[PDB]
Amino acid sequence: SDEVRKNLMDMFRDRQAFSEHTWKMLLSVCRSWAAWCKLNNRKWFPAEPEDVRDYLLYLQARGLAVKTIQQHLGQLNMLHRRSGLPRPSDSNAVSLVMRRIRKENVDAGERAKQALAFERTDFDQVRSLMENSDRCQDIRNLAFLGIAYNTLLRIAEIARIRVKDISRTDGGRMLIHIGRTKTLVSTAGVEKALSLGVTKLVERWISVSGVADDPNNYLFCRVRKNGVAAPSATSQLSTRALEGIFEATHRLIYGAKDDSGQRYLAWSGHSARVGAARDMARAGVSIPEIMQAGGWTNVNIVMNYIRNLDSETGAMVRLLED
Amino acid sequence: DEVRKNLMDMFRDRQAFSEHTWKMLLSVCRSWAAWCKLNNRKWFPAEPEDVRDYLLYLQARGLAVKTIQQHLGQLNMLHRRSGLPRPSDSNAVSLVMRRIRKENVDAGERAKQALAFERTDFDQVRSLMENSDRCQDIRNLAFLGIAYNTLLRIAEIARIRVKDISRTDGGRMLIHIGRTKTLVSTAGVEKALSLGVTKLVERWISVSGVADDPNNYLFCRVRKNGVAAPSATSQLSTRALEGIFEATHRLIYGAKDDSGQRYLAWSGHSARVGAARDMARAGVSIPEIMQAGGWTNVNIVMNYIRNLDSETGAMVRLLED
Amino acid sequence: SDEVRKNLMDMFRDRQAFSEHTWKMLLSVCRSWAAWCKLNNRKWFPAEPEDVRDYLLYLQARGLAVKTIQQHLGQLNMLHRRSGLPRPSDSNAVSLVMRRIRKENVDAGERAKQALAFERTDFDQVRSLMENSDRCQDIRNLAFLGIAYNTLLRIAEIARIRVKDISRTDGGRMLIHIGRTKTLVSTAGVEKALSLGVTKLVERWISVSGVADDPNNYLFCRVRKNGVAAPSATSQLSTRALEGIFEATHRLIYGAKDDSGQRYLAWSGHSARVGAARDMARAGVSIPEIMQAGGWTNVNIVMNYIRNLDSETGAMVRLLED
Amino acid sequence: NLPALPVDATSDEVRKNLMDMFRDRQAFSEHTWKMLLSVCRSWAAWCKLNNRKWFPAEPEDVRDYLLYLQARGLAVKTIQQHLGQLNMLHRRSGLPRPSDSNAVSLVMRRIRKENVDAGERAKQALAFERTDFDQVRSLMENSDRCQDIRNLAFLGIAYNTLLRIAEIARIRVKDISRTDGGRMLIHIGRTKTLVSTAGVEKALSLGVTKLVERWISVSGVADDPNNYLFCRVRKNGVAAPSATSQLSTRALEGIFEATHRLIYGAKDDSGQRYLAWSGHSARVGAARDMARAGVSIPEIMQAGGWTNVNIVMNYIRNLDSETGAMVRLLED
DNA sequence: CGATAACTCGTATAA
DNA sequence: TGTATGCTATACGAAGTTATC
DNA sequence: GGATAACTTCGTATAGCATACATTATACGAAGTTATC
DNA sequence: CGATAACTCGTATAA
DNA sequence: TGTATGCTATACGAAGTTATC
DNA sequence: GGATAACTTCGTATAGCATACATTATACGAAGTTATC
Ligand SMILES: [Mg+2]
Ligand SMILES: [Mg+2]
Ligand SMILES: [Mg+2]
Ligand SMILES: [Mg+2]
Ligand SMILES: [Mg+2]
Ligand SMILES: [Mg+2]
Ligand SMILES: [Mg+2]
Repeated sequence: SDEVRKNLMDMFRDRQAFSEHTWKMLLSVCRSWAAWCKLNNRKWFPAEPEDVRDYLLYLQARGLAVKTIQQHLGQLNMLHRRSGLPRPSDSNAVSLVMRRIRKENVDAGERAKQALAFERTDFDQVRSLMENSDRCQDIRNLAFLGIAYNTLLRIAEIARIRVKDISRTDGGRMLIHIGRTKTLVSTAGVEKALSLGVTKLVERWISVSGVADDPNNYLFCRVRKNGVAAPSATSQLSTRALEGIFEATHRLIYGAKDDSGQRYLAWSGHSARVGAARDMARAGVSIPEIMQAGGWTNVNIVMNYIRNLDSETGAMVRLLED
Repeated sequence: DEVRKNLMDMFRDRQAFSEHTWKMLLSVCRSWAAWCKLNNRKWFPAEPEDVRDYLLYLQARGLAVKTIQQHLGQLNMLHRRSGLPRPSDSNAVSLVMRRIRKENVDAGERAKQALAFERTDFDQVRSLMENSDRCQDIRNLAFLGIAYNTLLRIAEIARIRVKDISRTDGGRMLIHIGRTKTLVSTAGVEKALSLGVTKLVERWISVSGVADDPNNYLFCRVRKNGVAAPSATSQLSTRALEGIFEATHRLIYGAKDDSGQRYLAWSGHSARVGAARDMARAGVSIPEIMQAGGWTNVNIVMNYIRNLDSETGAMVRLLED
Repeated sequence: SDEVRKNLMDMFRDRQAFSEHTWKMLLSVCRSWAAWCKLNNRKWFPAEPEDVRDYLLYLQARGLAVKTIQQHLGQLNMLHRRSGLPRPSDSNAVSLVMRRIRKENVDAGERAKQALAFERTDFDQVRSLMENSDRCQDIRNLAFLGIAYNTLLRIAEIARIRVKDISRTDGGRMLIHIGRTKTLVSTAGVEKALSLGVTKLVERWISVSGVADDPNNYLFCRVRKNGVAAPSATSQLSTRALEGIFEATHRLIYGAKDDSGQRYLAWSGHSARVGAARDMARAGVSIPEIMQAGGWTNVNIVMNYIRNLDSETGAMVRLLED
Repeated sequence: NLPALPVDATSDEVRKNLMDMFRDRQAFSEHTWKMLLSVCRSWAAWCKLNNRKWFPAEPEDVRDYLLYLQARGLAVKTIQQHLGQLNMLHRRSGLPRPSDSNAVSLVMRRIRKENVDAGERAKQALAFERTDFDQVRSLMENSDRCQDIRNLAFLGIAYNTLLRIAEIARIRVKDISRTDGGRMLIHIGRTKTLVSTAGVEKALSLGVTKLVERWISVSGVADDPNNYLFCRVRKNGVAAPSATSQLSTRALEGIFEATHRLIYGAKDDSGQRYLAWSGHSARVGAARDMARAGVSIPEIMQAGGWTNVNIVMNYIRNLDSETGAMVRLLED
């Protein structure tokens, strides 16, 4: 069609309207839908309802996670709607098998995993264990954790903090100003305040590294084997790295992780996030207050992030034991 | 013509719904059809004008609002899954439905909920049944101890099975809740019996000896003698477990009226409702509660504790200062 | 047209799918529109932009309130859309004129009046002054006024309260149950609980009048010259009545409604709502707690119910004088 | 008024509609027409300079144009303003609007993102809090210059009532009444909305009254009740009452600028906005003072006329009373 | 009986 | 009274006015 | 005549909000209507 | 001059 | 990462069952 | 033999609760890169 090739053409020219992470996944599900589609002798676009339904099932057979099967059907979907042609999920065949796959796989004993938690308990420990270090590497990481725990920001949002983004409350606490996050991109921003405790842990790392040199510097940066922080203002620390700072401080206190190859065996990016999220509910904070700390818009999600207490647990058990 | 194809695919993957949905899908299609041949109307495809006369009918028969909607609901799905117009996209249907809802709620119809099986009740049922011996009066006190200690649905309480059970060095059981019923389980992946409730559950495990095979289901049938008949193929039915509540409630307040009101005696939910209500009384924050049960909206939990003294209101607090 | 005679029919057919006063007012408008339409030689249906406009213009001349003209324009649009036609407020002309008529009025001086407040301080007065009487109607009127300011319910709702609707908390506080209000209609409904002191003034009138001999008995009912009750289950006390009860009680203390033809010169239906709303505001109750105490689902209405403290006022004044 | 809805360009009924919108012009705010005209004017010149057709607008061009503004360095709220007016021009004349088409829509979304990442961020008024009133008051309360007396009256009334500046330049004497307590009370007719969410009267404190009464008896504005409360004052320190001409908003914004220039000195040399008090400084200030002294968000919002928490919060966001919950936990 | 306390209708305006 | 982005103010540098130094 | 305090007007850049939609309630003086007195 | 500390990319899966 | 509404699950009188009493 | 106790299985009437839609982000092992030891 003329129109379909213009709609598509329109999109690529403004591809940056979408998240780079969206492109990465569109191209991956695309080349993966193309491969199969070829080694089966089928047309890959516009996608025929029946052929996709098949594909989805091959993905079930491959033993892939539900949510991965989704994302695939999902990117095939955007690719179309954006082209202005009806989507695969617009046919009963795709629409249903998808639910089936979501049903079958659920009972086979499959649910969604979620990051190991990094709670206050753990903060106090790691803090007191590296509180007294004098090394740049440590001084930093003990500041990256306090922020992550206190502000509940995602790791990417943190890699982005620039020094000119920090200001102070009158009483002393710090204030980071966050602009773009996973679900809000505006000029009004939002101010996430650290505490007095963490404020000092950032402060120590600020001087000990020297980044307050150019306000346009990113607050966090590399520290090479020689122990010297190498500030910058064009390249930020990869998320892969902050992810690393987690794994490490757990391969510190508890060393070597399993040979299971299972996911979330040690701390990762979301840990502090789900961590504080727990400690709050447990401390009895209101629903709205938890929503602000997290940056969530509805009970629906806050509610998700809770899997809660276990050992003796809490709630009922604490109630039964008079 | 084409619809017949949609219909076959609609079936090819019948797996896409709960066995429990199909039941009502047929149960209603059955009823709709019955009404059609008796008044002279084609039951499929449905024509608004007709559906409307049918809906206004279920009102007369006295069926409650929330039901008329399940009828209408089901009808819709039947047409949508077939390239066809639902009946609710028609101007006449949606028009009467509003008529009916306002007419019924106005005529004084009301929605009810389970009778609450609070702690006060678990304590009074623990006594007279505590020092029993009968291989049943044991299984019953253990099932109840669980229903209140986990706000697990009666259906999940069936599927539980030995393997699933394990222990915490605290000395309290901890039922692994494998095979949830939602991809993202807002309820845990591990419920944990208290201290007493554990002990009470152990008793029934030895006596019944479901223990042997781990695939066996924790609870089971118990014949007129007083002996457990373990098994790992058939689970102790939903109906069964409901009755267990029905009994205990008959054993303390006699039997039901002559009337037909529902919730005249504890049923499956009784457990949760009580649990909820009590945590409220204590001081547990709504999120903790919402989580302990496994809830996601919040109205439903407020629905339960709406009549406590704490959740009275702000004007009250203002008048009593 | 042919269809339009159907749509209009279906409509009149299940006319019970709309409120009483919706239809009441719909006709009343077509009866003003049809009028002006005859005497001016203009078709009345389908209404032509210009015509509607000339009319909306007329009403502004006849001195009507913005809010009123808006009702006329509104009813006119329901009839057209509900019958399958484009709305007259769909034409660049009707809408711009409607927007103009407001702007001009507001910019002149017009503003929207609101019920005279019946604060917590008006309760206490009306109480020690009727608290001791033994009359059959002074006992009623004081419960109503109690349930009114205490529950915030709208009079039409109050009228509908049947005895089988009341239940009790263990603390012993009546707890009325409403199911149909201006904003929502369902089987779930909400449960307004009364204070202790006020649940008492009800436990009274229930007895003294004994409307409690048949459940399906409206908690509130007429009194007669002789001071005798008069229960029912097929006749609710008139809303027009409850509006009276307020005036009366206002007379009782402030004399006679001065003659100025103006509205809100003495207590009326909403006087309890605006009242309570304002007291809570002052007292310092939160937004989500006020919203709930009045059946509102959004900050922008609670806010709409306030035109706070006069004279020495509050806030800024209190703030500067301290 | 408009650019030049063409002899052959404005084709058909876009002429009908357009005529209509102009017939009922009083339907939009004066300040709205000002922008609409200003945007067409501005789009029109880029179209001449760049050789494009100015109306109806073609997407591919509106897009090239929005990417231009971005480059000129304009802000995102400014670019949406341009797109917005252009949209009305079209919709209010019958044609299908820009950003009703894939290209404009997408570009716009892209412009927004890019800009935020370059860390562009909104500024708000510099607060005129209560400790500023006090400092500014302990200084000009000893002056007898008639100007000063006027200004101090204004600053007082401004902080005390949280009224917009345009709203103040309309308060006319006949509007000032008295309270049994001896403190003025300003009725505020000619409000801003059918439903005046802020009130129908504002009461001045006892002290802010002493401050306004001394301007009233030195200017002589009482001579004619219809007179505006505030007015000019010339080279010679002499008042000049009127009932037809109100003081401009520009001038009130000037009283704020100068009152800041007085205490803190000449203004910094960059071109940044909000480097000295402006018309919103008091509303913003008062908002913070109320928060700091424990006042319910409803009570605050009504004091200002706000109706959307999202705003009065953007003022008191960096207060300590709002540091959040995770800070309360971490802090034993 | 007729005079009265105590209570359906249309238009205007707020929720 | 609840659900849908689009109108409507202020910011401020600079140029144009008008009565007093 | 000029120079100049103190404005008013302008025009473009940006912050701050406010209403259309689609019903559903109340306000209130006037008739109309029961059972008491 | 290696050896080593400390940091792109493709698929899978959560938010 | 959020939610109106479209699927899921319990309620329960009553009929079949299958081992004990 | 005949009468339960204790259950399964039904069908319809009602409560309860959670998803499709459209992006945007994190998990993590392997491979690559650059100062420094
Ligand atoms: Mg999907
Ligand atoms: Mg302007
Ligand atoms: Mg200051
Ligand atoms: Mg000045
Ligand atoms: Mg300053
Ligand atoms: Mg000058
Ligand atoms: Mg994949």
